[PDB]
Amino acid sequence: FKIETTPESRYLAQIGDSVSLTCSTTGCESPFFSWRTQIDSPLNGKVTNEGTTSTLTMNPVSFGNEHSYLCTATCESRKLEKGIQVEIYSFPKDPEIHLSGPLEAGKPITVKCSVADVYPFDRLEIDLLKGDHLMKSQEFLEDADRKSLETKSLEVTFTPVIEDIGKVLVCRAKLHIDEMDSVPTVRQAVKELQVYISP
Repeated sequence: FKIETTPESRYLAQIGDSVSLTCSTTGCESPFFSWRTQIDSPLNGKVTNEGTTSTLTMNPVSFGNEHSYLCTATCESRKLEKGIQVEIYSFPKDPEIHLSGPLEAGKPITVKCSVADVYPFDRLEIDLLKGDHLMKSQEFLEDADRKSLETKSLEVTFTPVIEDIGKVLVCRAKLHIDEMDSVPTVRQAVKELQVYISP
């Protein structure tokens, strides 16, 4: 009688997505499965028991799924248990680059880069680069008062020059959560620079 879960011990789950946790056994003819969180609150998920497996589906993942979920498998009078820690975040869209007007050599241009629906925002770092050089970087260490999706942004004003033609402006958003590589730390927007001369 052995208990097995997928994932092994942790799932980085994105708010709004449809995610499933599975608990299984080998060596048991008719196991019964039971799920609970460490604080015995609702699961905010649907449990389906079939054969030698139990699936806990969270659809959609919400803030109510940030728990250590525990599966208990009962085989006759024996019980084995294994826990899966569910960690949540939101990073659904690439950054958006807003420009105050066309780039004109010698005239100021204001660039605004925003990333929508982020969580946890206190872990976001926004980089603005021109070519391969960083113009401005913004962190948001101001600790979150609660749990919600937030839109954050970085703004910079610079004066374009003729040699900026062909350079690419890149707005890079990095979310610092322990990585479960399949879920990226980075998202970026690129815009090739067309510079206009003024007659």
